[PDB]
Amino acid sequence: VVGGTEAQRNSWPSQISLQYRSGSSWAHTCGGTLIRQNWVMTAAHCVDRELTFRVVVGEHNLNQNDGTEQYVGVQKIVVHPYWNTDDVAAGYDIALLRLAQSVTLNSYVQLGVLPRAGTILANNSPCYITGWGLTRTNGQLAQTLQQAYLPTVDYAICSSSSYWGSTVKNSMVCAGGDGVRSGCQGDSGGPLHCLVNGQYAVHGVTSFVSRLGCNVTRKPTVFTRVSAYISWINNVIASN
Ligand SMILES: [Ca+2]
Ligand SMILES: [Cl-]
Repeated sequence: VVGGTEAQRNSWPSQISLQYRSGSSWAHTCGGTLIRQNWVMTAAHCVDRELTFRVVVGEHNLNQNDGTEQYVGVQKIVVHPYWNTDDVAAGYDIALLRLAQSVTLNSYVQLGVLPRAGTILANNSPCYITGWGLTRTNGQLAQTLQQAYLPTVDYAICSSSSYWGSTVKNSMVCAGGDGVRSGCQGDSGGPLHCLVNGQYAVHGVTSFVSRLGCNVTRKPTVFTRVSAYISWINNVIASN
């Protein structure tokens, strides 16, 4: 997250860190949202590589013992069947991970609430992106979870020529684009949390930013629209 602030330890308890085995260590690569005690929602592009993955729930600082972490291996991966790694603009950037164990819930570990199917936020709806992604374009990952306030940009504006044009689809949510704050590499797969009727719900799965930079004016961060996949998610969990 570029232009973010440090999140309070218990603000976003559904946020997880998706990590891969690297030598004799683990490295964060993407975020995710805990949606069942044994299921995580992330971006399909985060699991394109055939690596060993684990999820960390109750994580706050990637480099220090928080005293709240639960480490769980990824036992099964179900990527959306229409995802194509060489066509992120087509959408479908979503995947579900079944965990080897069911995590224990507490104030640092809770399920993410999803929006009702088909819900579309009005332009300029207030949301926060959270993640440990780069804090500057071509920078480094954050040590502590960051949050940035990114208002939505509706489809009509987002798909206009000066914004994302034909790249953005109605199956995506755009947010931000002020040139100061945004998601960045390493935030992919994580949540876009938006307050609706007094409750936050996870409306987006971070998918992509501009090749010209994370924080670029009129290139809002683009997320997979969770509300376009409610039936898909329910169907995967029920058959797995
Ligand atoms: Ca930690
Ligand atoms: Cl949360």
